[PDB]
Amino acid sequence: ETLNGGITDMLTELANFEKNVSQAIHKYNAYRKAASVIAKYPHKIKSGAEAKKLPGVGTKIAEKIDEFLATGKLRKLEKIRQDDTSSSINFLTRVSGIGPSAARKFVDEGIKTLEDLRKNEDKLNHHQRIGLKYFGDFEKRIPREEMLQMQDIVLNEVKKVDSEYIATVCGSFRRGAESSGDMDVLLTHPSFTSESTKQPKLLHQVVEQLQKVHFITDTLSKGETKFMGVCQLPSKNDEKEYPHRRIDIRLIPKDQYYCGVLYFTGSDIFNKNMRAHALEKGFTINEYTIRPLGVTGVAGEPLPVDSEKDIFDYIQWKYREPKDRSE
DNA sequence: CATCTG
DNA sequence: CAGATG
Ligand SMILES: [Mg+2]
Ligand code: NA
Ligand code: NA
Repeated sequence: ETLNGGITDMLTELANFEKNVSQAIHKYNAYRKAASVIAKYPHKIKSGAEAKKLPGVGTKIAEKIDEFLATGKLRKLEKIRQDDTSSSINFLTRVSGIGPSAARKFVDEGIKTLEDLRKNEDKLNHHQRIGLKYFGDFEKRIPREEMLQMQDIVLNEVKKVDSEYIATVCGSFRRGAESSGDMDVLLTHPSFTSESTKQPKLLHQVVEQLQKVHFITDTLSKGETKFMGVCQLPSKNDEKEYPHRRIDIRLIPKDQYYCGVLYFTGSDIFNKNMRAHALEKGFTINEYTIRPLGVTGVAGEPLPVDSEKDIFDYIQWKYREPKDRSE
């Protein structure tokens, strides 16, 4: 946790770089388990050879750890922290919609910058376009003080369109957090489920409304169950308008709301532990359901959940207010 | 995993 | 349809 920090970090840099610049998935994937194992490792890795000793730890990584341990640095690491090529790929990628893949093309075309992008607004696709347009706003965290207003907003519109809607804002916002990075609303309706054959309108009608009233500004992607967009709190009495914020809306069949809701609320850490315990308690958990774990090895059959309560109960656990779902 | 591009 | 993104 700090005993092998630098090690795990450099390894991180290293891995990262393989996947993103080079297309080195194998290698990349290599650095990964390695930093993972050295991570769990209990003592102070005083040397390469010592580390080698670990699974996932071969000759090259060892060699690396050595140089690093021997000197406060790594050449290759330093060669990579320079190379404008490597750097550009790390940056272009900050643009929502631009992945590595793309980040590569652009560079090999000479687009290595924000300006490069603007000038070449043509090569960019819609999502990337927006992405570009809101670069700044996209990076700005979301203070709960807005979050509350936002939520206040979605909730009132979802309601008006249908009394039967059930909206929920998950995420860290849901978990207490003072600021979040994007709004994520869970959504269901009684009239939509596991079996029930579809109802796209279920998702579209609302989406509409939100943009009706102008909360939704752009559309990144809008499928029949997942909508990815841009929103923004109405700038009051002109002087101070709000940043544009990322937001996603997802339709969920009423029969798996809470698991989805539970799940989305996180944290990851709250998850696993929740997951792991459920396993003990003779169960199974994932995004949509909870299943009584048979003995023959495994087994399914969606136990019935009417609230986050119904879940905990199942695994016979202490109901956790969203706040305390931290770890 | 769902959506989009081309 | 593969392949990319979030
Ligand atoms: Mg968040
Ligand atoms: Na990106
Ligand atoms: Na292939």
